[PDB]
Amino acid sequence: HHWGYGKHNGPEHWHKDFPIAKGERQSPVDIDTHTAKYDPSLKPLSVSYDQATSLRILNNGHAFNVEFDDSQDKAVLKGGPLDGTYRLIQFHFHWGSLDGQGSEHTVDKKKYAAELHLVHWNTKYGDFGKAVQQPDGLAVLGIFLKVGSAKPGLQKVVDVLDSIKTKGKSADFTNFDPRGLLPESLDYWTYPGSLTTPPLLECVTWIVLKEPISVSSEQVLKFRKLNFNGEGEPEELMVDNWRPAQPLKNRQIKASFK
Ligand SMILES: NS(=O)(=O)c1ccc(Nc2ncnc(Cl)c2[N+](=O)[O-])cc1
Ligand SMILES: [Zn+2]
Repeated sequence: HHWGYGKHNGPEHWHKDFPIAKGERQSPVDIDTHTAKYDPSLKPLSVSYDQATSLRILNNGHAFNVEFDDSQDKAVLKGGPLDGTYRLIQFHFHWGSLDGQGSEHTVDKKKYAAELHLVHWNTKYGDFGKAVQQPDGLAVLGIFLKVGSAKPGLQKVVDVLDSIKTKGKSADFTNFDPRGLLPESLDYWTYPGSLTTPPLLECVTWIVLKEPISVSSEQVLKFRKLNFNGEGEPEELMVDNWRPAQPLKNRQIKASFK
């Protein structure tokens, strides 16, 4: 009976195995755009993905991860609200059973169809496992998806999904360029938060882009054909794998833009 997204094991049950679920800096949150203060001391975000080396893609029974070789100084995030240098390790998405829901962060209570999380760890901690034990260990770049025009840079991911339908399947996935998933503008909101799945560690500087990317109805439909279950088990569609907004408590969301 491990955690997941259903009635019996979904977000509202997680605190029993993971008591930090009811912590002081949990994610995601609603971003109230009127209350986020513009901070002229914030820097432009620096996203340097030209040398990113993807290795594999994995269905882990909760989402799919595109994993990167983070053994060398390649794909890094810096500037913005960050001190120092954070190295890309993986990305994944959260999405809905319908276009009206699926994101984890919301914007003035608006839910997007999906949300992409590019996950990076602070190089001052040597690796991801050590980094997740620190309050400034991770920087997650969140990008909203809406349904409209197709995103050509996503199609390579969409096409491999039918090869990792069920929990525990993986496939080599080299030469994928995550620059093709970024919107034009790097305007963002930032706040201190946590992982949005167990173990729900309070180790993340969240950077949430204001500009969503558009994906087609056919692309998001293929996300929804994934399975939470493993091969030879009764089919449970991988949909609604998002955590709802959590209490903001004693936090300020900052805006990089007027
Ligand atoms: N949804 S989120 O907040 O972006 C988020 C949530 C959980 C994780 N967990 C991990 N991510 C990468 N590798 C490992 Cl090895 C783990 N892990 O902890 O298993 C990463 C990102
Ligand atoms: Zn995530």
